[PDB]
Amino acid sequence: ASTDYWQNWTDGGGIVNAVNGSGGNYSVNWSNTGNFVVGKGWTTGSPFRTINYNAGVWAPNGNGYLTLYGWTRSPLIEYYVVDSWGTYRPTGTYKGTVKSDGGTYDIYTTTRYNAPSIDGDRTTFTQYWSVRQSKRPTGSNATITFSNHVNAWKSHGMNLGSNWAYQVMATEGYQSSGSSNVTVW
Repeated sequence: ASTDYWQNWTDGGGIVNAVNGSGGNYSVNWSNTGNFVVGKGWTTGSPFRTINYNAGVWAPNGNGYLTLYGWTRSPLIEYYVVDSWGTYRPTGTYKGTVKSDGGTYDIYTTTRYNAPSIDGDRTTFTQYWSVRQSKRPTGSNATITFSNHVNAWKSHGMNLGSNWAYQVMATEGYQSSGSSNVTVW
């Protein structure tokens, strides 16, 4: 089922070379970056979507995340289902775990302050995380049964907004270099 959204954002730091590839495919070559988020997915997220991806290349050189990534408004939430990462495993306030798609994920919340949102405002907002406890193998088809995360998050008072923004399978990087090549459907 096809993606209709191209997420390609950089804070401008270093070099973030994103290729909007065929269909749900994209790749990113980055170097000496600030923060950036690139991915393919859907203009409107769903708590029911089953995201399929195949990360043919997951090669962060330093800090990057291979993560479902999206936003809601009402409330404003930036959320993650992190399947793999580079040198740094992201965490926050531990809530519990959720088992989904043969992985165990820790559930975290963080808050961002003085931080740009989807909507451009430098503001405050909460992040919801599922972060796999160990890195998911990459290079084969993988599913993120997002509903599992949604249900688990709900159980920990992490309610998503009623207004769904985009929902992408993303490469996010912080202060790093690397390569990714990911296909999403």
